[PDB]
Amino acid sequence: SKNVVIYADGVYDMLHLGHMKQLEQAKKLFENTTLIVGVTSDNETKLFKGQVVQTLEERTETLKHIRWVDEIISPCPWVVTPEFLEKYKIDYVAHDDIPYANNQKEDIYAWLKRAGKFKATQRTEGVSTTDLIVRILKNY
Amino acid sequence: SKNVVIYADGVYDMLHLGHMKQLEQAKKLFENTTLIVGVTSDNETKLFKGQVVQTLEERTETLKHIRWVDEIISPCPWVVTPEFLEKYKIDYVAHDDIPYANNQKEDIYAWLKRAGKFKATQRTEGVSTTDLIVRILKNY
Ligand SMILES: C[N+](C)(C)CCOP(=O)([O-])OP(=O)(O)OC[C@H]1O[C@@H](n2ccc(N)nc2=O)[C@H](O)[C@@H]1O
Ligand SMILES: C[N+](C)(C)CCOP(=O)([O-])OP(=O)(O)OC[C@H]1O[C@@H](n2ccc(N)nc2=O)[C@H](O)[C@@H]1O
Repeated sequence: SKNVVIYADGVYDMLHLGHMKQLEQAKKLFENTTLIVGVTSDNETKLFKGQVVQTLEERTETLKHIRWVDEIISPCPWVVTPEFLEKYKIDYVAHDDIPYANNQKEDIYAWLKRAGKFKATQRTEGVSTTDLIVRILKNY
Repeated sequence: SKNVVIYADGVYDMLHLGHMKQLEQAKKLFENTTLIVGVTSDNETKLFKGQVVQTLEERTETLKHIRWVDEIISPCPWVVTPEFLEKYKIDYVAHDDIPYANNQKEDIYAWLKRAGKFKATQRTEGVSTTDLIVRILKNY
């Protein structure tokens, strides 16, 4: 079976079980794959989404320890472009199907879905690190 | 080159970059290895070391997402025994060389070092999750 290149981009801040299960999902979209993972720059993340906890260096080094990750682009661009897919020869982009707004686009993954190049992944809730301190705030 | 079986046991609570680098170290002790990772039971950990944050189920599922881990024993025994090595055909046990007391033994890894069956790993400090909330406690 031919090898399919999947691109999962994210902030991947303070990596937790939900991200791990997503990367596993992406990696496992086709029998034979290369999972490329893009990590967002500290500047852009703080500019578009909000406060990041770990630096690009820290978020990128952890991804290096995860079984499903084949290559990392660090830092990665914010909006996937068609020129970006040809450059890294990506066949599919993987992320959750919840639309992801920009400021000029409502979805940012829209064109990938219309082109067939979007493989939706699912989220794991309640397993975040912030959620675990909330759990620790049950011994006091 | 023959395959060497390495056994790294730990609590592995709230897995962080130090544990990842240790497991990478153990896995990479010999060109060809099987890394077995033992995870300590919730009861025993709370009984010998102290309060654990995540449950055995939670600590074990994360280890499943780490590139260097080949097999998991969950739960694992507290003190490595000679019968335990023959059972899982472990050639070497990996952990930091800091002696690890019991209540009746001063080191617990002592006999493995005297027998040559101990491969020391190094720690990574300052990268723990508790350390990262301390870092977050710099925006208020
Ligand atoms: C536009 N980008 C790509 C530059 C940034 C978008 O990336 P993000 O904002 O989705 O960042 P993120 O790190 O929260 O998500 C990374 C990946 O983990 C998945 N994720 C996140 C949290 C969670 N509980 N479960 C998951 O499966 C998200 O669906 C996403 O596919
Ligand atoms: C006697 N046991 C084996 C049952 C429990 C001993 O295991 P532990 O108490 O060392 O638990 P732990 O989870 O803190 O350590 C797991 C592994 O990660 C390594 N570790 C831990 C913290 C850190 N900053 N750097 C590391 O390299 C430790 O040396 C150990 O080799």
